Amino acid sequence: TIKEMPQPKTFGELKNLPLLNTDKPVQALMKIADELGEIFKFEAPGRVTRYLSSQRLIKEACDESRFDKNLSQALKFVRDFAGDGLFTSWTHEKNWKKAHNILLPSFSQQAMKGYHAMMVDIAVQLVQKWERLNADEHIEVPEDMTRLTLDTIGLCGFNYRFNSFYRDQPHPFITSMVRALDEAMNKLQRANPDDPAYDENKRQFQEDIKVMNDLVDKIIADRKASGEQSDDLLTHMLNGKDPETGEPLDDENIRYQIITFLIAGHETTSGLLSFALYFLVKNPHVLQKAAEEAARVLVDPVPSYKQVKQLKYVGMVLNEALRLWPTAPAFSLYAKEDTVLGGEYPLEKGDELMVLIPQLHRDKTIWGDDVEEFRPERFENPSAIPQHAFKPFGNGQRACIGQQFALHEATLVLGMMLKHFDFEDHTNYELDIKETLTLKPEGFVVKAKSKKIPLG
Ligand SMILES: CC(C)C1=CC2=CC[C@@H]3[C@](C)(CCC[C@@]3(C)C(=O)N[C@@H](Cc3c[nH]c4ccccc34)C(=O)O)[C@H]2CC1
Repeated sequence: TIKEMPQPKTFGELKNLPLLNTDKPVQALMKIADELGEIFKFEAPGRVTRYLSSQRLIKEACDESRFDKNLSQALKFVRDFAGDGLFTSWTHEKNWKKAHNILLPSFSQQAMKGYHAMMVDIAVQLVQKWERLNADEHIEVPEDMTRLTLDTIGLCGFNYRFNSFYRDQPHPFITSMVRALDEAMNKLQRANPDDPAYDENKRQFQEDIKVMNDLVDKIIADRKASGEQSDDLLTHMLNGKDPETGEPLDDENIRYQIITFLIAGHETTSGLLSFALYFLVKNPHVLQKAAEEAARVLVDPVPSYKQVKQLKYVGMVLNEALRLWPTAPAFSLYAKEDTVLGGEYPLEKGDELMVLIPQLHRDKTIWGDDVEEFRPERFENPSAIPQHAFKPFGNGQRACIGQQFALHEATLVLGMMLKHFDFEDHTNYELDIKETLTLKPEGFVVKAKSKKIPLG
């Protein structure tokens, strides 16, 4: 039967729009999903979307013959500085497929062998920072994980050192990037954006864009000027030719790719490490098991690529953190033709869906009753997981190109953290999830006690 879709509470002419007038929209949408179930309609003046939460329906939304990636309003606002890089381009734009074909070999599991040593450089700085803490100082976890992740993508991506472990104030590029991202997010719940009240925002936006463009174009120019070949994405993009068109990326697009990778390598990836460490300190038996793996595998002063691959349980820890709090929590699709979703909901060509990943990852039909428990063991036998049940990296040809990079970095860093330190949840931290572009455990702090194992 053709079933009428649930809808959350309305506000007259504003429809559902005020429900997202909140600093925690994803968590609000999760509560609505708990009340309304696997799908609900969300209307606002001039737009309708449908939010999906069940594996049953998301497995169909993940059919690329029926649905393609949509640019959400969030992605549209980011496109003002991320342009037609991979993240903010439509599948049908020529620059999408070109960049996809050129960049895929730079992001493969195999290509991680090449980035491994630069990743180690940044992880060693993190370990050394923590070794150098005085007794009863503490660690600001998201803050340090972001220093690591941002620096790792800068170094591996374009041989640039943000030197984040040398600073309290972020590098000028970062300042502008974070403020552009914040601005892009603010625009989502901003009525009358054309109001002259927001004159100053617009001017600040344009300054931040200029900062970002100037530094990246200059890095681009300098590399071409020097002609040096490096272990980095910038080299692969200057050299690469798309097999299909035979064309290279132009300098403007390369800039957008760089800005894109820096956005991703910032709080999106550091979020994974932060949530992983949160769950470990709140689950001491899991921490112990992971620590025993790190001690057994990481037998050398500095981890090898092969050793990181051996950290199976650490990999499961990361997957279980991705299950509960995926740091890129939603993505958008549109129907390529008229179609019926789940045998019950007719859609017209162009109709949009949002996949609410955290809610997908709580589907009791897939995971069982214990959905709120942190149990990395759920990931021991990945073949048993039904199709499209676990989607922290999105879907299909438009899935995260950075997934292997993010997981290698995370596994290496968490491995080393677990080898070098015992951790204390010294404040009995109460989880508070701050929502920006991404999700993070705000104010999460720990004490680390060195196990006194050398890096030399
Ligand atoms: C850039 C990438 C990393 C992101 C992707 C996102 C996708 C869905 C977003 C997001 C989680 C931010 C919170 C709003 C939400 C859930 C959304 O549904 N937004 C819809 C619905 C919506 C909210 N406000 C709007 C204003 C106009 C039009 C649509 C909307 C949208 O963006 O389209 C957001 C985080 C940032």
